[PDB]
Amino acid sequence: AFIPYAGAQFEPEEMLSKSAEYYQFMDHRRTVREFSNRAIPLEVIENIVMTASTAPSGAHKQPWTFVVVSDPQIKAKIRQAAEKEEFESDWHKPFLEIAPYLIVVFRKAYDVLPDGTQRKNYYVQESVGIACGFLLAAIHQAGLVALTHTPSPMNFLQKILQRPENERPFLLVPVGYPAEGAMVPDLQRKDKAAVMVVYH
Amino acid sequence: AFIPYAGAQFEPEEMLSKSAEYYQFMDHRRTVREFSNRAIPLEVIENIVMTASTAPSGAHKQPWTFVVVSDPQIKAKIRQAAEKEEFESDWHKPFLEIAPYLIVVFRKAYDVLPDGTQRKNYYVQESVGIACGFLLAAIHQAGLVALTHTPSPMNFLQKILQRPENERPFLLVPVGYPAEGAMVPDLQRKDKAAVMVVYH
Ligand SMILES: Cc1cc2nc3c(=O)[nH]c(=O)nc-3n(C[C@H](O)[C@H](O)[C@H](O)COP(=O)(O)O)c2cc1C
Ligand SMILES: Cc1cc2nc3c(=O)[nH]c(=O)nc-3n(C[C@H](O)[C@H](O)[C@H](O)COP(=O)(O)O)c2cc1C
Ligand SMILES: Oc1ccccc1I
Ligand SMILES: Oc1ccccc1I
Repeated sequence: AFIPYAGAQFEPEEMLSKSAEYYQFMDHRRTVREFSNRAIPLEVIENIVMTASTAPSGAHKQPWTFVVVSDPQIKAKIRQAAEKEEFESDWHKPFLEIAPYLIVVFRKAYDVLPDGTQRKNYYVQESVGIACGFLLAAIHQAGLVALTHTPSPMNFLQKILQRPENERPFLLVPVGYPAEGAMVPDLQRKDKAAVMVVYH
Repeated sequence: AFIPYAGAQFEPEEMLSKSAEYYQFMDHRRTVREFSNRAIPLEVIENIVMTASTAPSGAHKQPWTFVVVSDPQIKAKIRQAAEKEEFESDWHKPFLEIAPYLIVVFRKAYDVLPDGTQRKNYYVQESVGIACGFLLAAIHQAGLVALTHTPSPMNFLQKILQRPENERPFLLVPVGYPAEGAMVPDLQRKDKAAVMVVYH
């Protein structure tokens, strides 16, 4: 069954101002590595996660699980293992505990029917990446900051968060208010000519 | 060098209302497959693409190229090849020509220094996926619709858009106004319990 698209549309003059304003808003987003431990309602994080989940996906499978962690002992154990692994191979990661939430994104390679059998999901890495994009935009929209982080150590995260075999950690995202006078590196984003090619 | 983070922050009551409102906005987004050929200023698409490019990336490499195509003969040739390939293995794809723009996202596996040598990029599939997420959010923000589409035929796209070896097509995104009375399938997104797990 099909239903008519319910979408607001605008004149070109309004799309110009909205697209320009949104670009400027998003350009202020920076990865932050120093957090305040100021409390945030769980309802804010739920809104953000379910926004990420509105992302398109291959064959509408939504092949993702978002694990939200605010429990301080699980955060401490994840920090310990993260630090240990990065040492062996800065490796100081207090943000894994100071941030009030960790969002751990898992990808689902297949689904398991209630009858044991498996069904492949489609374009999973792309789909889940897109959803992480929506996650980060929603975080920014809410007035929070985040640290996009490698999902490591991968096996430890899978075990302590008790996720099944059809899933694997994809990204790790501390979220919170920034620390007062948090600093970021003075980076410059690529200009239009270095990222964009236009045919006519 | 480092510089202080310049970010607006809000009280919990305001983050609640903003995160809730943004969720509702984003939940209206739907993949649309029937476009109007109403004209859109190139400046809108540029704003959208450069918004996508504000995405975080592994080691700040921004390992992506956005190819914007409005040229009707290139669009016709891409349509022809897309349709041909999907036939052999609906396969009617008029959107590839009716949409005023196609954005073709390429991922960069490595960079090529001006001196011939190569340097690996890091977490490319994740980084580019995130950027595609920002792309789609910016499209929605502007009041447009899009069709997130497999990058196929992969080789044809690489050739007709003349991209170098360190790059590969990642996603194909028609963008425009929706057709009047465009229809979407009557799908339901997963509920919180099917996508989200909370520890304390
Ligand atoms: C897939 C991915 C993985 C990342 N992993 C880490 C990480 O492990 N540690 C870290 O400090 N930053 C990590 N980052 C953040 C980048 O270093 C950061 O995005 C980049 O320096 C650009 O800064 P910006 O996001 O403020 O523009 C990651 C980013 C992405 C997209
Ligand atoms: C990685 C990816 C690839 C997709 N490829 C196609 C495609 O090739 N053809 C198509 O008609 N839709 C494609 N889609 C769109 C999905 O079918 C659509 O997102 C899904 O049915 C959910 O609909 P919604 O985005 O309106 O929520 C793709 C989506 C993603 C994320
Ligand atoms: O999501 C999709 C819809 C139609 C054909 C392929 C995919 I993946
Ligand atoms: O982007 C990064 C920053 C620090 C360490 C690894 C990555 I990938």
